[PDB]
Amino acid sequence: SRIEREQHHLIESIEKSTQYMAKRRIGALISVARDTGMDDYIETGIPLNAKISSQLLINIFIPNTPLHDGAVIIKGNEIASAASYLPLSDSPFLSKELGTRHRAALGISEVTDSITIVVSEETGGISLTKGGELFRDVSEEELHKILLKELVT
Ligand code: NA
Ligand code: NA
Repeated sequence: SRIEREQHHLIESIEKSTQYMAKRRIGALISVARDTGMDDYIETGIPLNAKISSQLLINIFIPNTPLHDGAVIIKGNEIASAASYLPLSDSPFLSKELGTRHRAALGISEVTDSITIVVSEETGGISLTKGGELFRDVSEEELHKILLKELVT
């Protein structure tokens, strides 16, 4: 069916783009909206309303480019916005070796049911946040299984 194919394409697009960016240590921050509206953070970014593709995600996060400075927010079947703000967690439990992208991913995860993916520009490690929890430096298998569980409904 249609939504099936879209959600699997979304997963593939996330997996391909973060693999590309992780090998090159390109920082990335991708938040996927679910039941909780994120329109109030979409409004802070540059509106794209674009089809989802691994290629567009990669191009967005290229450093020192107009769209890279913040978060991509995916809503339904579109890349809604780029360079968006996400709220920074105040948690002192988040390791000090992790940067602003991780703290923003943790922050949005505390106030929405979104699923947020981080690529670290320091390590290339991929992490995910959900419900105020951080899954740090996930494997490709782990990333795949989590995206399947959380994004295919
Ligand atoms: Na800690
Ligand atoms: Na954890």
